[PDB]
Amino acid sequence: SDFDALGGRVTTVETRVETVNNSLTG
Amino acid sequence: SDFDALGGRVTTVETRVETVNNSLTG
Repeated sequence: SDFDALGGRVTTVETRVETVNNSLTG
Repeated sequence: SDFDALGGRVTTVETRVETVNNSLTG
């Protein structure tokens, strides 16, 4: 249905968590 | 269907990632 945008948001958050972790670890 | 709660959880995670990033950056 319309939860394709939900999947996109989930992917964005998945990448954002890793980005935050990597920047803070650096 | 019942994935409204899943959307709410996704929103909570979206806010939580930013909160963690901001606290740790501070």
